[PDB]
Amino acid sequence: MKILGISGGMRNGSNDGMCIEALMGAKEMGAEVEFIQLQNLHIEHCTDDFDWLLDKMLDADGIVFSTPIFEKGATGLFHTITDRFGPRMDRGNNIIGTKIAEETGGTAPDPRILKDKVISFMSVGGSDWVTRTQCDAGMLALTPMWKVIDNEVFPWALSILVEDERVARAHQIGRNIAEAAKDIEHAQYQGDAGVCPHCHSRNFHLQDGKAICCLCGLEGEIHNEGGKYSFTFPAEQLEHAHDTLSGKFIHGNDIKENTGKKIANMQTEKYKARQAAYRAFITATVPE
Ligand SMILES: Cc1cc2nc3c(=O)[nH]c(=O)nc-3n(C[C@H](O)[C@H](O)[C@H](O)COP(=O)(O)O)c2cc1C
Ligand SMILES: O=c1cc(-c2ccccc2)oc2cc(O)cc(O)c12
Repeated sequence: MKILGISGGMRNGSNDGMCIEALMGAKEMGAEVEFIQLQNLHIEHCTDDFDWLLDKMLDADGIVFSTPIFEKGATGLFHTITDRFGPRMDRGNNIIGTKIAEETGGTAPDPRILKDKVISFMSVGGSDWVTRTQCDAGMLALTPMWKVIDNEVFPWALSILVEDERVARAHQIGRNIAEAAKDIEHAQYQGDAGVCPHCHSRNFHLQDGKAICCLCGLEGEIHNEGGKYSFTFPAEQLEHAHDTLSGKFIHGNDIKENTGKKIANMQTEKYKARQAAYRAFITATVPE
């Protein structure tokens, strides 16, 4: 089993160390290990080394991703890798495209793209402003529905590489990812139960009569039993969650529908006159 470790920190920083630590836990379990340090990569924003990177990820059996915490979440670069995962890694779309190619004499997309895969995350911060990073990390897995084994947060971690019990946890995380990689079918989540009984998220967006899991999308209700919170939802919802084939198919179906309505609207005069007025009213300023 090949475990790929990826770090988004400074070269030779803590995130590198925690990720190599995990890689060592994986080798202890017999895995072959590799390491990518994202500062060596050129990756543009979602409007160039990205493909190479995705290639490396597709060939791994499990991945361990260690990211710094910036403004409570992952770095902008992690969000950019999440952005660029859409067009390439959505499991619903790649299932559709493989079916359609097979049945229309088209060429078979990358088999690899549809292989099951396990992934674990570590978020390393310098304080306790860390309340959005785990959800950030979950999003990356959600597009391709990789199985999250561990999704750990490390606050007050500027000097983490001399905190032995925490470097130990990182080692344990690499043990787990390698073990999960040995049997991806029967591998099971090893992290914190959280509140969402499905996502395991603790991030909810709250409006009157509707609490929504910020990760899996389930709409239900949050309950406070003497300061302990908990999340219920109608079973029917499970059809719609964003990390299920059912939920993705619907989601895409809605995209194709609304993208049709748009293309048509773009030919109306309402659309064309309004756009023409915008072009006339102002011009975008740019640097010299
Ligand atoms: C621009 C910026 C924003 C940051 N925001 C947070 C934050 O919101 N919460 C937190 O714990 N740490 C934050 N940090 C601290 C970084 O996570 C820390 O420098 C990083 O984990 C170091 O890892 P490395 O050694 O691999 O670079 C921030 C750091 C920078 C540079
Ligand atoms: O080492 C840090 C530097 C900065 C930081 C970022 C931009 C400008 C000046 C300092 O912010 C932090 C925020 C945190 O919650 C935890 C940290 O360890 C840091």
